[PDB]
Amino acid sequence: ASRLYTLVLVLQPQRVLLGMKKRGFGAGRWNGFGGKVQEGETIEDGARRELQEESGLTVDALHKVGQIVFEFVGEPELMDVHVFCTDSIQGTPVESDEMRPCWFQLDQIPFKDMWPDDSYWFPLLLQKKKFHGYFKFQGQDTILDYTLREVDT
Ligand SMILES: Nc1nc(NC2CC2)cc(-c2cccc(Cl)c2Cl)n1
Repeated sequence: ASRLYTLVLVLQPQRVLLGMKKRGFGAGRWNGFGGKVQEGETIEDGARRELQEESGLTVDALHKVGQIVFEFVGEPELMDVHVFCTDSIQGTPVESDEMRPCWFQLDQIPFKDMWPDDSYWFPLLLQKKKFHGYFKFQGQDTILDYTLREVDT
């Protein structure tokens, strides 16, 4: 059993857009835009919806770059996160209060205040790779094990 999620990274050559989650699961961490995919909606439609809802941005196209499965030890349900990137945004970020948006220079990505897994997979988005990942967590802060299967693009 798994629950499906999306994550969208607005990635330009000089910078990336991240959001800080203000409350709920992952509050206090910079991340892409995303959330749970709903019954009856395709993964890409859910990615677009979450991007709109959280940042007020629409996009012409999304591109799939990766999938990551997360296991929390002791919990039966896996998280299955589909990761997309875009540089085709319409509008300018609108600050919700699920997320606080902020652009970051690519050599100033705030890894210490991101989910720990991002330190492993996020550089793959800069390194011309698509990937499938699996991370075993013990609580929220501790990676016990991970795997990454990567292909150069
Ligand atoms: N970068 C990153 N890393 C994550 N690490 C998993 C241990 C939590 C989870 C998420 C994420 C993605 C989409 C929706 C939601 Cl709720 C989340 Cl939490 N993002």
